[PDB]
Amino acid sequence: GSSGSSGSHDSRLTAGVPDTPTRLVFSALGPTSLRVSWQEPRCERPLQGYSVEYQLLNGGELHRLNIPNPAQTSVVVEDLLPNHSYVFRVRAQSQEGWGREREGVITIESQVSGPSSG
Repeated sequence: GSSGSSGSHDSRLTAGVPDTPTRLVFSALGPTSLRVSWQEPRCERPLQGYSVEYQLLNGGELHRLNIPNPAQTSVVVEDLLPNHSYVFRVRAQSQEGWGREREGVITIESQVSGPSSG
């Protein structure tokens, strides 16, 4: 219909940003090793990379991991503490900016051989 509007100049706002990614996948290669994998979220613009921030659930040191590859949807986290929870918050970045991030905490469990058939 008719044209013409009035108001702030909010149009270039971050819209092509990557939507919150899906749950994460932990491998736990070991007591001091792990592997977080996410799912390429929706984004009108091509992603430039990813960010995997992890830190003691309770509250300790926060380590930010940058991904120079927008295709690599998986990273191996090592140098962790045994029997300690870590909040792994994965985030995505696109030509626009940083979108949402998925929360995923893991509990290092050593000396566990699953169930026992009998």
